[PDB]
Amino acid sequence: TASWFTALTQHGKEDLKFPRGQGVPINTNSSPDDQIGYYRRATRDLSPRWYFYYLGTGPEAGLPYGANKDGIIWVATEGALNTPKDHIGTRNPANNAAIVLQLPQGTTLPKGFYA
Amino acid sequence: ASWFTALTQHGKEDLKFPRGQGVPINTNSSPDDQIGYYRRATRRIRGGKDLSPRWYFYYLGTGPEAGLPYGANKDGIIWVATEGALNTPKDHIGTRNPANNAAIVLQLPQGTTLPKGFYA
Amino acid sequence: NTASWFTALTQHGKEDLKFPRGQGVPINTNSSPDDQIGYYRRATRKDLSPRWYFYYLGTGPEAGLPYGANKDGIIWVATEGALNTPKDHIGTRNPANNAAIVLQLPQGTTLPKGFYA
Amino acid sequence: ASWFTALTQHGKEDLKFPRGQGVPINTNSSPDDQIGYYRRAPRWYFYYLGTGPEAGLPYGANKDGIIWVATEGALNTPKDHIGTRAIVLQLPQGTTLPKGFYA
Ligand SMILES: [Zn+2]
Ligand SMILES: [Zn+2]
Ligand SMILES: [Zn+2]
Ligand SMILES: [Zn+2]
Repeated sequence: TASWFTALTQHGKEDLKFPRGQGVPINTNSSPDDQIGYYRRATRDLSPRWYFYYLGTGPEAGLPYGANKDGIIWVATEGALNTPKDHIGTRNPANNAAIVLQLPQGTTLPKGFYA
Repeated sequence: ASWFTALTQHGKEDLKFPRGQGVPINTNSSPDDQIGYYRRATRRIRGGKDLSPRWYFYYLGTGPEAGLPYGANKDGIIWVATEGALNTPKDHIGTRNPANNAAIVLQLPQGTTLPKGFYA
Repeated sequence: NTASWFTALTQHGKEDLKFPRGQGVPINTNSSPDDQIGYYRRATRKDLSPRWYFYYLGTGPEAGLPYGANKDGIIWVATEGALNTPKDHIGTRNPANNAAIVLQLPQGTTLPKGFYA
Repeated sequence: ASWFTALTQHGKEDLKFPRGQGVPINTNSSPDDQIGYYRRAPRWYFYYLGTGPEAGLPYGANKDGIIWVATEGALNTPKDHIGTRAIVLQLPQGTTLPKGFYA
């Protein structure tokens, strides 16, 4: 599969993390109930790259929201529904290019993350 | 493909706009170009299920339904048009390169009456 | 058509394209003031809205026309301080190597009816 | 295979920048990434350090047709996460450009 958004690149030691309510990329064409998913760390070492996938999609579709697993953090905006977002799924690189991952301003990023 | 991202339908209500609303915002287009159709594309998850439909906007005379004139009744096709726009084919805008170029986020003027389950 | 560095100016109205002297050269920040001179060539493909493509002086389909030469479908533009020399170091665009640059005109450029930027 | 438009060379004075200046503006990039090189073909294409046709070249390598630029605070690391894809080559207001270069 492939993430619908671009990657947040890690530069320092601090892994990616977000306070509750923040972290979900901006996607004005999706419902408020969809604003829930996870970031997955992919290390090639190199600069770690965290790719966002909606709940129930991506390499960790079977995991419930909040399932503790290394390289997987969870985010959910106030008002989302704990349901698999099958109607979004993942992106196909041959069909769609990645969306520039943007976050609402006032979002707290760790040292070494920029958006 | 469409120049704009799809309006996904999260409810039972199909997409519809009052006259004068519904045309996406595109700064690289003239007022004579603010007219076109939305086309519904429905898919199935086949999870042991009809997924939420997505509506793609295409300009008049472009896209899959490039031959349909304005106002043409057809299932899965609705028509939007800003006042002052011209009822002519618009090949100078045409369609988009999906995986080659980029998709434009479908925006609408503040105050556009969106049905339930549509967001922008 | 397409062989130009810039996107087209589409004529949505009846009036042909024209500019007052000193206007009409597309914004190209990485180019000398001596380069700000060239012409627009109308391309027509029921008829569709005509599309006007910009080519620098001494380039494009009319690379042999001197500046100011009268020819239907060719209007001339030039910014204050441009040299009347062929811009051979700029040339045309190869769509296989470079994409077109969105045509932008300075704020306050006088445009005829049916021309937008 | 660059990201920014090339700085066209008008004349024969090759492209060069003082220390701290020369890196094109990229709002989609971190301050640690503001380092790279320009490759000549004439046009000068910018490539972030470790990407493009001269990826394996270390910063400061003295090869013909390659100049090095870097912003204050940048890290001498390969910027592979940026890679190679246009974007108008935009420099901060006040960048000392040689004769025959315009931005
Ligand atoms: Zn949705
Ligand atoms: Zn138009
Ligand atoms: Zn020049
Ligand atoms: Zn970076």
